[PDB]
Amino acid sequence: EWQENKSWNAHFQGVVVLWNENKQQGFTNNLKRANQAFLPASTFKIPNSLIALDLGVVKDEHQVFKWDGQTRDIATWNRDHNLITAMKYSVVPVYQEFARQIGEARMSKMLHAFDYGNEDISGNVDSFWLDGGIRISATEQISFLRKLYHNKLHVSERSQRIVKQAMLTEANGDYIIRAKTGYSTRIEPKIGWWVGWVELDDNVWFFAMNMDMPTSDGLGLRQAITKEVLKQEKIIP
Amino acid sequence: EWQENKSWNAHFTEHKSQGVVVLWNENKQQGFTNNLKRANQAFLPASTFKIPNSLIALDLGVVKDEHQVFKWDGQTRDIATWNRDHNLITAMKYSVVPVYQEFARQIGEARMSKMLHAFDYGNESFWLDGGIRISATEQISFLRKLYHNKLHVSERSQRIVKQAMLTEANGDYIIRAKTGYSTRIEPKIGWWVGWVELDDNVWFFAMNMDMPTSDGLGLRQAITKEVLKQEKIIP
Ligand SMILES: *C(=O)N1C[C@H](NOS(=O)(=O)O)CC[C@H]1C(N)=O
Ligand SMILES: *C(=O)N1C[C@H](NOS(=O)(=O)O)CC[C@H]1C(N)=O
Repeated sequence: EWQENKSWNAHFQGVVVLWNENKQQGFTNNLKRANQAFLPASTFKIPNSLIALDLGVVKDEHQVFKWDGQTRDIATWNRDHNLITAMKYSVVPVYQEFARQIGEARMSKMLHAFDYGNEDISGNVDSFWLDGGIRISATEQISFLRKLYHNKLHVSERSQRIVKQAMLTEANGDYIIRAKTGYSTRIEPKIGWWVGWVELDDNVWFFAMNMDMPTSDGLGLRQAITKEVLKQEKIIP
Repeated sequence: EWQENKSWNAHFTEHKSQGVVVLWNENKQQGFTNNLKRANQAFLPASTFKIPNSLIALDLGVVKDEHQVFKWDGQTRDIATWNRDHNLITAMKYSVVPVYQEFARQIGEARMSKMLHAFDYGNESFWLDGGIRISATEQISFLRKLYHNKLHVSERSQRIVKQAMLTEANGDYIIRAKTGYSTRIEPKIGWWVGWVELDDNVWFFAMNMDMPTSDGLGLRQAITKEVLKQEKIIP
């Protein structure tokens, strides 16, 4: 079952989707948007990373991808990266290289096995997640993460553990968050994503949210509105 | 290259205690401590032994994974959080001795001994009232092997124990570590060992300190972070 709970509309426009792993129930503020597919954008770094590691395009979390020297918009982009940092600073050029070397045939094969969204890579092999034909909703995101969480994707366990390490966002004595932000820019309607999960001592709560993002301004709200939902729901303090 | 820094003693002095922190700059392969002698004095590992113990239990299959549930034996102990079911993640977080005691009995003395020798861990419930001793400088040497997946256990066993050691993370650093409290033999001391991952570097640390009562326990982490701040490692 799924409860719709419109009170979180207050903290917003967009949708927040929770799955209670133990109880095996869901929660959202908009059943219908929860099922509306969008461009994944940088949340594509999760399955890109999984595929790059399983195929050995990436050796491990330590391998250095060296800055090509050309200076791009985001300053954190313009240095050397490994997988941990590339993922922290959402470094597109690193992941483009990954996509090229994966190739179009292996990429779609992998996406079909992951049952990822609409499973469709039309557009450029190095930007389809931004402006090609790929589409995934919040509930499709959760569904993918659930599998990632349990090591049941059709890639090695090792590859699964490394990406979840690279997904590390926050941890304290209350909870651990593993997640990835995204910001769909090239194609309407512009939207900001956050998806991942929060680990508790004796449960795990999966989450996917997106919201309208007409401006670069509101990016902080992806975390802040999701966290406000998590408190009202007393999942975190 | 080791460098002795007496200024850190004021972080100990400030709470009327004494102790050592040892720091290791992985990129530069340089160490730093406030007390060279105590750096290399060997103490009972106490709960920091949960590190090699966890590694060994996983590599052998005594623990199958971080979700395997170790149920409470129903005997009520005085850490309240121990009186519940646990997995590897929680048992490490709440430092749950009777789960780890089960691990050790199942590992057994032969296999334990030969695994610790392969780890080059310490000297040649023993971690708490008995035999094994290790120094803060040796904890770091052991942790560095772990960090690099260089121990004689599977890569997998090393990644699960590192996941289990996760203590703190934010946009500035990740800390993976383990606290300990040696209470049975003099001198009663507290420990915190582990490391800090930055974007560009990792800093390993190992600290111990006189701990006559459980009241100063918080100082293990606090004095350590006071030292990390002084050296511009965290904000
Ligand atoms: C991913 O969506 N992108 C890469 C980069 N980081 O976005 S994030 O803050 O959500 O991680 C900039 C936005 C976007 C892009 N323009 O490619
Ligand atoms: C380990 O040193 N111990 C188990 C438990 N944890 O304390 S910790 O926070 O220092 O790790 C209580 C004290 C100690 C013990 N007596 O075994």
